[PDB]
Amino acid sequence: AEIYNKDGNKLDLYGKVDGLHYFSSDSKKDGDQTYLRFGFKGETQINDMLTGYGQWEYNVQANNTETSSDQAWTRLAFAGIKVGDYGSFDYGRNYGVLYDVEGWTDMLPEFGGDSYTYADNFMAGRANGVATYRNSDFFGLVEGLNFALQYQGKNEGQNAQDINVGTNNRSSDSDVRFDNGDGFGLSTSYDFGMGISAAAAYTSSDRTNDQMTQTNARGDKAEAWTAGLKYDANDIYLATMYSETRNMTPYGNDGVANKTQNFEVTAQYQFDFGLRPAISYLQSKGKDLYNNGRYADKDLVKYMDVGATYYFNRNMSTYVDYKINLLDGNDKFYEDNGISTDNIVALGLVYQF
Amino acid sequence: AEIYNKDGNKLDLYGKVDGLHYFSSDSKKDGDQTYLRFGFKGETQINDMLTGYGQWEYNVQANNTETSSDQAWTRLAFAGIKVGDYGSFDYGRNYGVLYDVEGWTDMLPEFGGDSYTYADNFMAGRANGVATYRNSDFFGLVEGLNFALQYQGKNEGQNAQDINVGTNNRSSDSDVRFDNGDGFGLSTSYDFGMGISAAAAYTSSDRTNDQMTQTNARGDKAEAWTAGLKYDANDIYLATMYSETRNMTPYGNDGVANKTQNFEVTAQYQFDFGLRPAISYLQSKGKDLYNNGRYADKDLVKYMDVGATYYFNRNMSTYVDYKINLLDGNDKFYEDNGISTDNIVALGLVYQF
Amino acid sequence: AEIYNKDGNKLDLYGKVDGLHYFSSDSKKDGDQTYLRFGFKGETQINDMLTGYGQWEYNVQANNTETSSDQAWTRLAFAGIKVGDYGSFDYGRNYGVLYDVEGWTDMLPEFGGDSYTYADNFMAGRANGVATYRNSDFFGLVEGLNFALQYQGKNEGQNAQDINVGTNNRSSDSDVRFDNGDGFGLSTSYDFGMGISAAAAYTSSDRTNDQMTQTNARGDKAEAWTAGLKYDANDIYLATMYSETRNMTPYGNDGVANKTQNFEVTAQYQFDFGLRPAISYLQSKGKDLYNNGRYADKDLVKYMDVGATYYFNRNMSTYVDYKINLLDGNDKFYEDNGISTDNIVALGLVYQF
Repeated sequence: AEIYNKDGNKLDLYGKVDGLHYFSSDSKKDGDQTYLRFGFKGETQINDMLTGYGQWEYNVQANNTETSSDQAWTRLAFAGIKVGDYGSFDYGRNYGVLYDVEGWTDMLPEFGGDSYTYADNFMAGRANGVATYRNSDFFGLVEGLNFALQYQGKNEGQNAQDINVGTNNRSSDSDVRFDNGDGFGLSTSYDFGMGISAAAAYTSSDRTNDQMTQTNARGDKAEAWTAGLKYDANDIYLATMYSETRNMTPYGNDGVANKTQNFEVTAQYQFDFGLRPAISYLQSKGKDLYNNGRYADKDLVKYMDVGATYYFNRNMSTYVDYKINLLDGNDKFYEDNGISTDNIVALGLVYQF
Repeated sequence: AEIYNKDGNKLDLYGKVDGLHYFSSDSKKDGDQTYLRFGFKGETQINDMLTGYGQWEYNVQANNTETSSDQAWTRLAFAGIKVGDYGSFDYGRNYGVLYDVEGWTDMLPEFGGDSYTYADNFMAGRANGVATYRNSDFFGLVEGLNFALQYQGKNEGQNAQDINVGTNNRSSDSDVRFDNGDGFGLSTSYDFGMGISAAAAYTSSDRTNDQMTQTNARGDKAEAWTAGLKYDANDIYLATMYSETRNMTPYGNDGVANKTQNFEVTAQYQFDFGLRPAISYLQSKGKDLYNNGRYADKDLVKYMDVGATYYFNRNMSTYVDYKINLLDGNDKFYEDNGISTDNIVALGLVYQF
Repeated sequence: AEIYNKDGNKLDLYGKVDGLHYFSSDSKKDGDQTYLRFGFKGETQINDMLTGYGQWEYNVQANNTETSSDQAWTRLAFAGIKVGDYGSFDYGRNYGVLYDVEGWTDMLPEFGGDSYTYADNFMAGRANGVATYRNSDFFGLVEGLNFALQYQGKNEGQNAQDINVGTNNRSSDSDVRFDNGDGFGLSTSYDFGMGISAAAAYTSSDRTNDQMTQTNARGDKAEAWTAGLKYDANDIYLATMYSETRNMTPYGNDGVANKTQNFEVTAQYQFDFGLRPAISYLQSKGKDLYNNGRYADKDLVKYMDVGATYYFNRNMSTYVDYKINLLDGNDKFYEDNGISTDNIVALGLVYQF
């Protein structure tokens, strides 16, 4: 929504209101889930080949009481500059380069995008303090090939004992799993012109001393790689992705997997009158999980999804999503770690601007 | 304040800033009370008989320090469809239908509207997970008759060690009084054309397992009913309302009343040059309150209010409100529950958009 | 950024997104420091000599995880009237008159403004519940002489013991150091026309009963005064200020200074091509610090800064700020009171609107 355009500067507001209800036997997911997003995007024309921009995206939950706490948080906040064809650079809270692939399959009515991607988890998704350089023609060598170089500085929690550990942006009571040391990321994507497109991403970062000592994943670095393909043409949206992670992905209340194998696939069709059904599959196979002095292999995430979204227009929509969780509810591992096994049904009515 | 109207979407930002001070010997309310509201109203034209809309209202306190917590919370957040004459349906955090009457007498400069209305109190006021269907002229057959059908799903907090209690949207350390089970609400109003209007509304809801056991109110449902009349014409506003509530409305630090009888009346005139006096009286008589193993009938809220508002224009106003509290300060009952005994004088200067 | 101007009502949205990083050996400062500001400025024309205005400024941190608490708070929120040329009166959360001087030297790239200025510290900076009368001609006596009269109501924390102590707007565990009683403020400024301007301010405030009893600053009133001069012409910006405070300025984890001597200077040049280096010095000499049952004189704040801001245009800028800290590193006073001694280097890229 363009609301300002004077003196070579543009400011657009954007957000949504999601009237959302969950039907699920898991009493931690069942119930009202109404939330909203508010934010702005502005961009200023410095000169004919230079532009500056900043972006804010805020999440505000509306399903708890006005006395409830911590119902609002920021998803994105970054500033950046784009030098025409030479590329762009941004810094702040932005998406991890790994998400350059995961976005292709993070396109379900309500659920999805969570086989291995978590917020504040190295560069798996949205991260604090990422410097991201991107370019749309790979240094002019290949038109249509996107490239990304990304670097994320340390976000380490302090210790009440010695005051020389950590960074400002992690409280002492931080969950150690969502901390990280410094790290870089690489990603690139291509559209072949036939509606078939490919992308891949690679990141590698150090893990904080406290992660090496207090988590049940052993090792000094967190690494990830992903590739994906999508077919987006003739009213069809097909997107699949495979990924692997080492000493990075969390699971349960207090677990890190030394290794994961992850797969997602989403198959969708777009009817001309507004209905968009979608069939999807998501899996995360944990590996070498250190439980009680011994290793074991368990599915951390595994569910099939069927659902549809109906678009009245670009500004209003409603949808249903059915998450059929295939994790074994009779495997005590899940309850023990607090990983839910139950199903969810989502009902959503969404205004956008 | 309409800021967007392009390609079939309309978006208005709205809110106010209230520079507000309270003068009172009750030390938990005396002092600065400055707050502001920010939010939006969005409406999109799907086609000639269909409209989508979304609404956000934010409450942001600005009367405490930049270090304080929980100074901001969401008042309203819903998405909806209006199908011409067939009516409207929306879901999310919206007003309860009991407020179809209470809004008539909650028309004071600053105070008011608090005989039986509490936020997050089933559908007494604003509630989570309420679906509200409204029809504004009975399908175009009868002018001036609005009716509303409303449904509110269960809002209950967990149990510390039982995984069978609660909702996603209520934590265990929530006050159980502002919890609720499923329930429906009905409301209707009619304006006979002479500036007098009559309305009544009725709600009945289940009470949660925790509500029946941890509070001082017994019963398996929480229900309330109310009727009111308003005369709104020729710079005169008289509105009174009567209500009854059973096993729902809270009082004091940790109390819910088995029965309340509540009445409010407001007499206001609007002068041509901008002065709007307000004569109002508000009372809620509690019944069968369980204090220490014995029943009691005591006044929960009882005061007379006088005040005036001066409107500079549609965007600026200032006011003084005098709440003269009629509850007996020497009755040890009140301080025991933390129920106010003191008078309040409010002076506020309000910028609006 | 003007987004509304209809029927004598204007609404401007304003704020910035700062991609900010600090490099510092202090683990309470090192890391990502990315934040954003959001707010509006509204003005309506009541009539030919009357204007209403409201303003909100919000700070939102985006440097901690979506799980973090208290990443957002209000810096400013006030409503007011301007009687044309006769001056202005506004109330709410606004700046203390002392900052009418401090703002001149609080103009460094990143750092600065912290010799003695802290938020919610009587009228040193932003405060709750300030009523401010302003005049652009000193009651008609002297054209060009700005005058300010300001009154701040009691901001006193409640007591769990006596429930008639304190104000509504100070929470259970509130720090009494940032509390305050009643107090008045006076301020004035003049532009001599050759680029030299002078300003001075004086405030005196009562302190709360608990402030006299629970803090290491002895006395029953908190007082401060400041004067400063600036040269702002010929691409040179020179500003200095000297200030003194009594029983008001805080320091460290649990400290109040019985007296402070404060000096700031910032020297800046603005090149025509957009670079603006700035060299500055800031000191606050603490005096009569009752730290361990004994009085002491310590530098509370003392550092030099060198840095530059580069302005792409009115909407985008990037900068570097190098703060060289002069405090005595081998002094147990600092660690014992928790005042950091280390340097910080900041790198920032800023979008503004």
